[PDB]
Amino acid sequence: EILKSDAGTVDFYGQLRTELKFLEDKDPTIGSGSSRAGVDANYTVNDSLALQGKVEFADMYVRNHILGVKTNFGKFSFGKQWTTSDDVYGADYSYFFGGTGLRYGTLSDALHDSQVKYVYEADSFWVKAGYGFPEDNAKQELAELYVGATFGDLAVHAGGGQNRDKAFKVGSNTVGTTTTDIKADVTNSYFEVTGEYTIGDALIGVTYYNAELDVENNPLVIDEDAISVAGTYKVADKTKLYAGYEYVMQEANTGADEDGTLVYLGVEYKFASWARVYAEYGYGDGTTLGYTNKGSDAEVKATKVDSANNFGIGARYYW
Repeated sequence: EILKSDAGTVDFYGQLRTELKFLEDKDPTIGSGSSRAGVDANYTVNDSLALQGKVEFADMYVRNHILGVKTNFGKFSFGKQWTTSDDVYGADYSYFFGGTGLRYGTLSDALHDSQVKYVYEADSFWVKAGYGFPEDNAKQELAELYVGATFGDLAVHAGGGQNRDKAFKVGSNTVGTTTTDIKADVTNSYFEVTGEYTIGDALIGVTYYNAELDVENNPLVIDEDAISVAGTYKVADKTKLYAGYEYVMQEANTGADEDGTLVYLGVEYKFASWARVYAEYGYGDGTTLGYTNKGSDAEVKATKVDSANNFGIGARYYW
């Protein structure tokens, strides 16, 4: 982390991972993928009024590009960032496969680029919010607002946001010999409520998430209604169990009724505060319109699947 300081520290940090996923009916895959490293700064001036320059890397691309102003009340950060709703997330405690209950990232990779984010804290009660300038307009229209609080053991948060790409690629279709693509103007209209109950060794999360997508010049409705339950039991001091049950159902305005279930189950040994393994088993079934697993950053395309088993092992090295 820290390097030179006086009124402002200069973080340098990162996480070497190595992840082995074993999705159904494919080869085992490996990789340092999701590994990252970056450098953050800080510098106070008057009162409570300071900055931070966080910049991340991960084939060295750029996951964050923050140029942020701590203020006399809140904080305002401008640059490439995770969506606010990805920071807030919900009840996925999984390292590999969960996150299907959470319907903000149906379009936007959880990762808009010309974004600006307002965080204000005080108390337990926090208020986070985010806006995206669609510079070009090919970039999505994005706006998010989120509240939260905590009352002893119960840590509650609600919020939502809307998300619209002008030309969201879906996929192809072939007219025998003429491959047209399917690229439409579509809008993710999401709202969520979550609770997290912390009781000694235990944790229990439930997250309610509603979403809706629809196209400009088109008669079309899809009502994502979602739920997640999950929790962590701390079975040793170093070890930790986790599992979770996610369920989303999708009502078409044109009759069609589909859904899909995910059960994860796994474990996380924490050797030290820079080492940890984690082994995970996802069972699934049914449709998703695509999601993002925050933990592994494993950003999954819209898809329909069978009763299938998937395993995940991987370790990390922090600095």
